[PDB]
Amino acid sequence: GTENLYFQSMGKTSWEKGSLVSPGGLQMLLVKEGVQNAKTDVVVNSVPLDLVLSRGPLSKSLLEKAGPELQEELDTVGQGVAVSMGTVLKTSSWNLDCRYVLHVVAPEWRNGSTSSLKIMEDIIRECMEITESLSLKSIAFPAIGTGNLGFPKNIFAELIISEVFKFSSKNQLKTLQEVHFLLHPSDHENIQAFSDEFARRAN
Ligand SMILES: Nc1ncnc2c1ncn2[C@@H]1O[C@H](COP(=O)(O)OP(=O)(O)OC[C@H]2O[C@H](O)[C@H](O)[C@@H]2O)[C@@H](O)[C@H]1O
Repeated sequence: GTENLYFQSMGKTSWEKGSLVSPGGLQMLLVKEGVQNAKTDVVVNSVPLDLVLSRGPLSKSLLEKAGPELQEELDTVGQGVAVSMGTVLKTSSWNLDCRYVLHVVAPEWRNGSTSSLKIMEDIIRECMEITESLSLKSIAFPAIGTGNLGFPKNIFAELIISEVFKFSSKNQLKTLQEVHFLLHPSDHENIQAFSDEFARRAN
């Protein structure tokens, strides 16, 4: 579709549809759209420890589109469990076009803490594992961590893309076929970072 970005080839004289396929067959797509318009089976949201969905711009976009039930169901899920760093909570999608939202408590950059890298990578891995376990086909990651949590966008781009490759190399997948990277149309920094990394991988 028209929301599928291209990336410029490293030689600069060509442009390629924003699509990369791992050797194992897992497809990654560069998509320019609001997370609120995602149509994958799963969409990933980053949330604080207290699970309030109206504090960050990403989550707030999801809340407004989905309706107040998203906050209500999230709070329901969180009641029985001790919510901590890295926890993933699943809800239904309400007025969103996806089937499930995976709400993740993502870490602060903390000046490039190695702890934060590891935690973010493991969140990303886990969300894909969950998606496969639910027998679902596709998952959309927006650029979680790159706003209030302060992950540099170039570093986040290579982090998530490398994790998707790694996950694909280590797993035989029965249903998970697509990972979409959802970039907000005005987030020119993320669009560049993700495009640059696709160019590198393709070369
Ligand atoms: N509607 C959208 N669609 C797609 N991407 C978006 C959208 N809106 C913003 N972005 C991009 O979404 C990315 C992330 O922006 P943030 O919402 O700050 O999430 P964080 O993971 O950094 O952490 C902040 C939250 O977590 C902490 O617990 C705080 O309490 C907050 O609740 C940015 O690159 C935006 O450009």
